[PDB]
Amino acid sequence: WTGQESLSDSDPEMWELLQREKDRQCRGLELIASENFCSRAALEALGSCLNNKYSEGYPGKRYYGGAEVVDEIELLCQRRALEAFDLDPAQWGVNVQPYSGSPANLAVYTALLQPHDRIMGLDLPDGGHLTHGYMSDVKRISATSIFFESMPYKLNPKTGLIDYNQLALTARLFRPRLIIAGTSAYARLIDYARMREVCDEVKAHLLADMAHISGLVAAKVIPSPFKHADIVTTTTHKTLRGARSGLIFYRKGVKAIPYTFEDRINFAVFPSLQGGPHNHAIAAVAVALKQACTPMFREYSLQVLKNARAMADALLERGYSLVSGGTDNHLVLVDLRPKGLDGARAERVLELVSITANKNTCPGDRSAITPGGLRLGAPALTSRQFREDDFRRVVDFIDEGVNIGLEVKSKTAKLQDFKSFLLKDSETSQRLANLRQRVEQFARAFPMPGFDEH
Amino acid sequence: WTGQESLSDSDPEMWELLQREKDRQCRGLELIASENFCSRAALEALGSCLNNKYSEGYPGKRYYGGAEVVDEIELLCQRRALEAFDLDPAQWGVNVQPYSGSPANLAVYTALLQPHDRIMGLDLPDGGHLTHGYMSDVKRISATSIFFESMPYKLNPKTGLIDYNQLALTARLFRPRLIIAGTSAYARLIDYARMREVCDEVKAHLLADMAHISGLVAAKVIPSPFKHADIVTTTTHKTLRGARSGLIFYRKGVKAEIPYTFEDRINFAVFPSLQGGPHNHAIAAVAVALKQACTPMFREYSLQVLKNARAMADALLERGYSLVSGGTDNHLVLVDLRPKGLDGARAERVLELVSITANKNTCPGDRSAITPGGLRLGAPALTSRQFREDDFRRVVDFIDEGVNIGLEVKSKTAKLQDFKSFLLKDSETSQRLANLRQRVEQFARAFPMPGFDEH
Amino acid sequence: WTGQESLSDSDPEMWELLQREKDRQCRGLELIASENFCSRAALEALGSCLNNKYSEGYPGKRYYGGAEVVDEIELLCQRRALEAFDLDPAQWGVNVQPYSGSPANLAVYTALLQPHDRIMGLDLPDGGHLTHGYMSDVKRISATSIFFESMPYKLNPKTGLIDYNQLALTARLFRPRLIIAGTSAYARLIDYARMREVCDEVKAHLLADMAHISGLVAAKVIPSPFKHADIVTTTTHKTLRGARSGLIFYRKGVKAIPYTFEDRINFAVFPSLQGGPHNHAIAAVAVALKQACTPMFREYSLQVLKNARAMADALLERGYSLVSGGTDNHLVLVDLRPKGLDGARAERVLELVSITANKNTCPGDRSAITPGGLRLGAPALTSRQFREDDFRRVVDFIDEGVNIGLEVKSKTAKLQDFKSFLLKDSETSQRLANLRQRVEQFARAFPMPGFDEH
Amino acid sequence: WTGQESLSDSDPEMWELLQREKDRQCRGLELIASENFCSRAALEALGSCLNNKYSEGYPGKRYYGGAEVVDEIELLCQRRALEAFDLDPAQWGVNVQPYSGSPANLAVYTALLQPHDRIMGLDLPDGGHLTHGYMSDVKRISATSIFFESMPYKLNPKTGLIDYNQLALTARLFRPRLIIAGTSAYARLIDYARMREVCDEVKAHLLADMAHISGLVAAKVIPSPFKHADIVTTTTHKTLRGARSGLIFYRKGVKAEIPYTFEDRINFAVFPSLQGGPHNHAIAAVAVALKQACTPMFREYSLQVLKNARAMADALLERGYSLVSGGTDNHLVLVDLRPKGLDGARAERVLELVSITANKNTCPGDRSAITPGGLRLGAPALTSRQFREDDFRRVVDFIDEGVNIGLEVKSKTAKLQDFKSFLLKDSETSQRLANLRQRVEQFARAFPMPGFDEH
Ligand SMILES: [Cl-]
Ligand SMILES: [Cl-]
Ligand SMILES: [Cl-]
Ligand SMILES: [Cl-]
Repeated sequence: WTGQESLSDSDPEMWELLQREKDRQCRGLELIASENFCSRAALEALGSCLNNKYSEGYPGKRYYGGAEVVDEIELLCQRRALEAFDLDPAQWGVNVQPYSGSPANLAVYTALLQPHDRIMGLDLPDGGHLTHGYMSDVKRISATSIFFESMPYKLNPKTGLIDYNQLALTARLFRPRLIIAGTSAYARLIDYARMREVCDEVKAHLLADMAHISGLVAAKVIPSPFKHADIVTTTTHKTLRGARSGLIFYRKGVKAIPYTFEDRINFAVFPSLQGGPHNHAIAAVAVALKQACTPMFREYSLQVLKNARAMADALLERGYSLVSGGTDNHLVLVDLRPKGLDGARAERVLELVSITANKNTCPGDRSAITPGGLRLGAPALTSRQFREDDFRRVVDFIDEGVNIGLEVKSKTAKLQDFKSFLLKDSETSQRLANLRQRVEQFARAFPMPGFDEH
Repeated sequence: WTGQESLSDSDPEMWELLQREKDRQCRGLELIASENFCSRAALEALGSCLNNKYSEGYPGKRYYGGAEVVDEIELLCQRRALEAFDLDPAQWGVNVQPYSGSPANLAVYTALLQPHDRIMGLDLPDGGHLTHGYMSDVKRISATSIFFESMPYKLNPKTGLIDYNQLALTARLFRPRLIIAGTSAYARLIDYARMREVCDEVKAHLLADMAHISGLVAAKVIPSPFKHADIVTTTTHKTLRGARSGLIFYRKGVKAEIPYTFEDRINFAVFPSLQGGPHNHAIAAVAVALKQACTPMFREYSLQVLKNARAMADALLERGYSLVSGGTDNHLVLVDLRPKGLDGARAERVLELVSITANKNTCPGDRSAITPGGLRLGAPALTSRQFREDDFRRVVDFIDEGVNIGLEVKSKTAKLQDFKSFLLKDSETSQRLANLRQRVEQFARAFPMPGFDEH
Repeated sequence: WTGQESLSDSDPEMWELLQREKDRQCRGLELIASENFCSRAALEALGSCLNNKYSEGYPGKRYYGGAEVVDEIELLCQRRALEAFDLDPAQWGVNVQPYSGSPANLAVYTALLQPHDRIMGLDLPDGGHLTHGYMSDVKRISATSIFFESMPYKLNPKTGLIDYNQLALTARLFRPRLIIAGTSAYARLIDYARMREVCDEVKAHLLADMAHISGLVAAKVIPSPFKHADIVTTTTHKTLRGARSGLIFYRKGVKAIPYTFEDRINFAVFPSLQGGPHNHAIAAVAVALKQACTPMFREYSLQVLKNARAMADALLERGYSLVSGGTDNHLVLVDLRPKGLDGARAERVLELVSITANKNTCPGDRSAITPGGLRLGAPALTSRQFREDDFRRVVDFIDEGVNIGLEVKSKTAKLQDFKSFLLKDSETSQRLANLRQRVEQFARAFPMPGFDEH
Repeated sequence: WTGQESLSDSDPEMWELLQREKDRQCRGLELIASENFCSRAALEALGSCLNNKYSEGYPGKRYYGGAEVVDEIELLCQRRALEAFDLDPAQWGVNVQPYSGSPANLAVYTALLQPHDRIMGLDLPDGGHLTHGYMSDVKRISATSIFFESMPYKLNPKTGLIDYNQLALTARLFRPRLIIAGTSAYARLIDYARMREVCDEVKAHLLADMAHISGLVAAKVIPSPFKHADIVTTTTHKTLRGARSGLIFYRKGVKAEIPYTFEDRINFAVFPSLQGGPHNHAIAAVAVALKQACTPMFREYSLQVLKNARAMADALLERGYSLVSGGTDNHLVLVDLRPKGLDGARAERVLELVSITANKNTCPGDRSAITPGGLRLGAPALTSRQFREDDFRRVVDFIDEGVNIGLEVKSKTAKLQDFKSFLLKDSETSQRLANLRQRVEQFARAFPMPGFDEH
């Protein structure tokens, strides 16, 4: 044993599973708005010898020695992160050590707030994320609502947009210390200027969680939250198309009276919350951040917006309802209730024909078992060089699946009868098998980033 | 742009940096007890298309669809995790989603305890970890000391061992809800049975943090904490020689009928309470390493780790060095440099300049954290490069030369900053370091190195 | 020394001060809505040998022995408390050990809530009490907002009433565990039925803090909060006209599923929060509770309502504005801004002519230094057998003081110039001295409960 | 109805109950160390028109008006409070508004500490008070253990004294922000200087809860805790012989320039944080009692309290009784009945049936709280009735008879419930108790009694 044997030689069982997942990604239409396909260059840095280095601390302030190369990689990732978003190093710093997006948010809360301090974020069924302080009527679900006190702001159910007026009213009474401007399922742009006004009035910090839109912000195809936010967190996957990791952007310099974010943010990441950094992920992120500075990436992000708009119009022209009427970013929210179907049924039918989407709560749903919506995303297929006409062909495949689900629904009662009818009824299976073959044959023809077999 | 270009072609600046780190790992004597060299097979799974899949939830209970392959990989990693430690699936479950060791411990605290509940762990200067509840006299350092109430237990400075008597005394007064059995700088075995007795008396859960010794436990070369602990956390790197990730083991079944209620709370704390999407590429890399830990090869490796640590301990004693607790029973050695006339901060800097990486360590008794009087040395990393006993005796020879160079510089300098600058400024000293570095690097480059050839 | 010497013989310095305070109470017009004059019978029980008994625990469950007489007194106080409010002993219990009203509320929070649990109460400038969870924008002021998380509900600024709609909206988002229905400066009745609906929807307990109106509730001259509340707290002074102490009423029996308030409420009072009971206060309360069961007390409470209505109409007929337009209880809220004066100036002028009231925040005040209102109360002077015509004569004296303050205001700049002008200007002093003599000569003619000289 | 009717005329049921309690206090031997008999002068101020005045705030800084007389009374009570304990107004301030001793301690915690801050006090079975942070193994009892984090320190069972060594050991690990020096069942003096040394080392505030001994401190018959403590709380009843209320003393001025920041935080915690309107009738009654504590009469009383406690201690030792810590230095005596063959719960019930009120007390070593092995006896109450040494020797004679009656009943009964019923059922036993009660009540009625004549 030398430790230099290949995976295919030493673990055939695992190598086979890697190839099955690689084939599943190539043969299907990936429409989940949070997925993307990472480049081979970043994956090569992710599976590197940088996994073997413990570098607790920060560049120039390490606990162990022998960090001369790791220091340059982390400093390079910091520079490339500031360059990717056109930030002045005198006004902004960045922490590149968060393991993921959720650790990045919890580090910001730990740095700036005492336990049980108050935060406000968009409610989960309204498009927010779990780490924005989600708790039910019975249980504290997210740790952000356990160690801190959260109260959500909601959507205007008539416009499908954030109710900035009700947010301002409740913020005066709740007196939050930090407000989160960021979404996971929201097809419109956030009025960061209005969020800044609410934060300035109640004297709260403005955290921008741009995880879903970070790539579009880097390519300057949508307004940047850095103009108004005190803290900016993001994932490095999603629309940034990198390895799974997290980033924290914080203001530094003079506030009015200097800013005090830097020492607190860094101390919260380490030694408060995390252990040894994952230098292999940090390097893979630095690879992806460099790609985000090229004209290629701006062209890709522009195509993401165009492909999402094309998918929205193609759905409208076939008589589908869209939450908020349309889209201004990378995703679309489809209300299937006017068509007589729900998201739980559509998600299962589309999955059986190699089309991956996720059900989504719509403004008006009182049942979480069968949400009335569906969330569709452009960034993944756009990375396979999909164009507007390609996404209209995707809408054609989706409509076939929806129509099949409508006929299965009229022949079944509850959701369990619906799911089994798709597998048992040999007439529906043959119809699903034919649609799947046309989907997979169409999807396989496009290129795929990364390695060839895994 | 296809995303299929190589790193060397598309990002030469990063490709050069990866190669310099690979050269640094090959040419140096890595003696930090926390490190190991991961196999190429695990690294290939780490940098794969599994990075592209969101699979929030657990096998069979996923938020999104298209997780049929990911469900198999996570279930396979769970099966291999129980096999590697010889656990009965009817009595033990495992969660393979923690991002690292620190998230694994934090997930256990949030699962079992309310905010401000009481925790006891070994004090940090005594050999505990940050995530075991470290506070200073002026500030709460670890988040485990912010969201929860911690009180440390200490070593007996006479013997260098954990004072189990004083632990039982203070646990009766403090009444902790959870006691942590686990260390980062400790050369002896933990009396898990005595820890169990104390936990049973005060009705506390026993958490075993075996991150440093998990590889030795898998090879069954030291007693297993699974015989006494309620919860077992570990890193997947360190002595398990895998990719960086974490694991949580928990009992299930009948407790006394009276059942164990760990499974649902542990899994819920990881997701959706604390973490987001799992890192399936890391999970697969862990599954590869766990398979390797079941082979006879890994048992010979862990046995060699113990032999190499004992040989390094004996060779240090032959040269008039003193060891905390007088020796070692595991993978590391704690050296007390105070009788020799040097400190840990000075020796650490001298050894680093000759490509010998170690870390200074606090000794039982002192309190100066700027100039600790000790040094921590580990065997797992070099043993993975097929070092043997005679090779580690050779390593002590180089260390002995470095300590003597540091002793000469100490008598010519006053402060620590003057000591560090003298190693770079003095031309005679820099020449003695350069020749020692060349002999060290020539010695280290001859041994094999796991992973890829150039990155 | 035997310990049987009188106060006048052993401490002449203290006996003189007791007589000065007794004279000050007889010669002035006491209009503070929270004051009253306790009967001699209750004061005789208050200064009794019951001060000498430690009786930690509850009747039949004491820590020490020799509590046979104290057990009967506490049990008698419990019975008389239930009889004073017409409560079924099978549906209600009472704890008579709280030292005051504020300890009674904190005991309820400690019994029913974990630390940092959420409560809602009427905001302090809107008429609520400090113990209802008051915190400013800079500091947590009340301990109820330190150990627990409070968010206030407010008044509708246009009607001067509680905004029950905004309360229902914010309660759904804040998710409180306990809502407080009770006021310290509010001239209208509380819609306890609507409060019960809001509590039933968000699954919160309804606490009624009837300290100001407890006497009126016992005499059945206003609706009782016991029909809708889960917990009822009150002071024993104020309109109950007893010694200073507190009471906690709690539901017992079957809820739907038995109630679990009794064991938790009692345990919170002792041994959690308080030490040895004050048996001298408990007996003085039992004396006052017996008086509240007589037709005399119902006649007194009816006169309190009539005297407050008479003071309101007399103020209206002289061109004064009243918050919420009038009154339905024992107090009136006077808005002095339409008359060109504030509460800080009126309070000082009235105090100089032996008329005691307190300034009060009005709906619309942005300055707490000079509140625009004044709180006037009927229960104190009604205990001296004041009638409707007597209170109209009180309004005559107040109007003279207000008119004097208006002339001093036009001759001064800030509040400090106003206060000194009343003492320095020998023309204003002579005018204040003449009004004071007419006030004191009028007030001295009425009887006074309690002892004759102290 | 004028409100000027007497209690005997308007409420005969309550007037009869007051007279029965007055007769019970006159005819019994009150030996509960917590009690005293308040003078008539203080009781007259307690039941006065000061009950009618709302004066939220502090002198000069009141919410309402018409407080010119109330301001003088509160300021006079503050002046007399500093005079009674010989304090310099430049170095010490006092707050006279706490409703009782427990609110006084809670106000200090909320003033100086954040929620969940750490507190150390003497454990309840060891002689501490509930408000010092008492928890059980199953529940948080005191609110000081709910809003704050408490860990007890214990007695040395060998000597019955506070283990100052173990306190210093555990305080270094626990790191409390405040340490409480004060007891409810402790017969020896507290080494406040040693407590100060421990607080200085861990940077904690020293709170002296002198509620039981405040009268002895005012008369300067025992060392004063004001020489070492940062904050001093006390009840105004107990040995101060006043009405039931509380006091908070705090240092002011220069700490090391570095000033003391206690005054504004202490006053703010009392109002508006915790309490509402002050009880001015109680404040005036306290002011009367504080004036009495400055006279030579009160010094002779406190000296007689010490002599009477020593005489009761010597008389108990003459009759083969054992005392916790071997004696007493203050106002109370702790008797260990375990060598005598009885327990505290049985003796307490027998003594109560013959008009001798005491309370059972936990002894150092045992854990049965249902049947404690000890008894707490106090001298202040009977000393206020002009008892002398020979009178307390007579009191021990009655106690000795009761303990022997309880011993005979113990050999005829099995359980505690059978023991209690046998004292009422057995005709021979009830007759022996009735004759002992008549001799006790005849002895007690002959002594004077402070307060009013009939209520
Ligand atoms: Cl997402
Ligand atoms: Cl480590
Ligand atoms: Cl009030
Ligand atoms: Cl006591």
